[PDB]
Amino acid sequence: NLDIIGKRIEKIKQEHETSWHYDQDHPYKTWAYHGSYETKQTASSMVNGVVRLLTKPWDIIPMVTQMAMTKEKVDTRTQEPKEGTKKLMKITAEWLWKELGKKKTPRMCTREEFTRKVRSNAALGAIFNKWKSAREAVEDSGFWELVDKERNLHLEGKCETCVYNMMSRAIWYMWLGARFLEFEALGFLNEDHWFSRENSLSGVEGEGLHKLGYILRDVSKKEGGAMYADDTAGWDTRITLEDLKNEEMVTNHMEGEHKKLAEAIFKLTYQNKVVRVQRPTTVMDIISRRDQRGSGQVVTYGLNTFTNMEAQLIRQMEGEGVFKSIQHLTVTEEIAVKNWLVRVGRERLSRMAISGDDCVVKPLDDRFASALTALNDMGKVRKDIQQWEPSRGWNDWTQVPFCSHHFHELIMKDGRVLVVPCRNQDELIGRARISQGAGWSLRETACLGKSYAQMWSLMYFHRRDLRLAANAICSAVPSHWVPTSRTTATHEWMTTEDMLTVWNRVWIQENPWMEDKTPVESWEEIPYLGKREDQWCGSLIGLTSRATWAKNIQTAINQVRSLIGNEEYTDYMPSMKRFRR
Ligand SMILES: CCC(=O)NCc1nnc2n1CCCC2
Ligand SMILES: [Zn+2]
Ligand SMILES: [Zn+2]
Repeated sequence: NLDIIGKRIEKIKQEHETSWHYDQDHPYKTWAYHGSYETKQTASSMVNGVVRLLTKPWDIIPMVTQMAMTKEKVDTRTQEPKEGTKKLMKITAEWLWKELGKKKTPRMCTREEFTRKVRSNAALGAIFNKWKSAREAVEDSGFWELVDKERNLHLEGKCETCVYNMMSRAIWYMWLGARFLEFEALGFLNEDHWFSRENSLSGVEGEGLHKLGYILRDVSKKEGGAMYADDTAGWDTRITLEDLKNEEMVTNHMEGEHKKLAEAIFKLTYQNKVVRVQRPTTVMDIISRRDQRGSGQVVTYGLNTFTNMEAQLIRQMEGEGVFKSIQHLTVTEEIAVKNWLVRVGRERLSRMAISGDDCVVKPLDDRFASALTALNDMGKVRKDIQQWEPSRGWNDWTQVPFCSHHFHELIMKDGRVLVVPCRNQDELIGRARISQGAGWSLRETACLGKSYAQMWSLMYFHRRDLRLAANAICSAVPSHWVPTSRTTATHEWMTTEDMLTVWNRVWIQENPWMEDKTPVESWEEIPYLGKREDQWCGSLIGLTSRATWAKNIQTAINQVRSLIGNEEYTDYMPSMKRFRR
């Protein structure tokens, strides 16, 4: 307790000595409260005018328009798992780190790699003070002396400045220094692709939205039961102290400085936390707790993937009868569990697609559906179903939800097969109409519209309305202006290369599921969903509003071109049959 967190609390207390007071009307029950102090401040979603002016029919669709308008799960407790459950988790975690470590070497990430990340806008979840932005702190030796002070404090097993700032979500921003030390010790999990499909068998890290459907269809080819895709209620809030201890076992594979720097991240920042939260009653509360997930988002993704892979192997073990009860594992069940892992563990990992808290599992048979005792006792309670009601599985891989999508099998006029990503079109148009942050020039807004358009041309070309709207936006933005994002899966649409050339590289040349590498010569060779299927997935094809928009699209394009000014533009609309004379 206070021996590990006191120094951080001590230090904050003294910076606000004028305002320190143990408030008695504090709303916390499961967080340890320490004190309050005086502050006064808060970032709403802004509309992208370029995308909205080129999507006029959606101006009267509430599911689109409402998306641009506008903490009692975080303050709850998880119970300690039973002895049998704790044993299953420890054995599985030990085995899984070894498998992930067979073809990989843990190593520290560098000031250089960090500096390079900050000098190309990656969402590192830092705060604004002594320097303005991340870019300036990184180009100043004073910062690195603060980093050095904390670094030597961590080697000594102590912490002074690694404090979270809070803001079914919750983001835990830290100062750039604490983010660096996290990246130095644990960045290797992401930087060296520990959760690639080649390395982890269940994982999809780095795979890309154009691969995920082919991956689900490959899982579907295994003999076994339904495909299960159960969502956890508030995954980050159900991470137990036993989970954080199994995750820390990655340090058993390290040596030297690295092993000590990693052990300190887990001990001092993950298994003990100090957090500052804004309460309108506007004060700042300094609260602490031992469990739950609260790391950088990239480390969070890898450890969520690890603990989810572990949890789902155990649910598979329960379905297969490898153990009888979570109350207690007998000596001979331990050897049975170890022996299952060695004998079939790698086959069972290949039956899964796991993206952090998101999973799809094709178990050996449907006993999995009612195998709930370990899952519930680990705290991974399913969303939108009663605790002991059996899971409903999916009979067709094309119906399974994964990473906010479903996937269609689409047959090209020439016989070849595309497996394409899809989701309700209102969600796609509603997201592309939104920007985050202040000070957007018209050029920067246009280049963000262009990024959405090129993503649509690469991933959603099969949706009639999105191929047309993508062509219109790319026609309305100057041809040489470079697509941008402020927050940055593989992003092959982020390029000034011709989108037909990129489509050929992604869907034909580099597609390991496409045997015939004959390039496509025009967009007209690239198919759409059935018209009825496109309507089912939210198309406006068939509406009078949509017909007028498609017919008059050159008028909309010219409206945006007149706003941007006398720049060099390309007409991409004749790449479509209906605008081709
Ligand atoms: C009508 C929309 C367009 O193509 N761009 C607007 C625009 N702004 N100055 C000029 N133009 C076009 C060419 C003449 C000079
Ligand atoms: Zn620290
Ligand atoms: Zn669809």
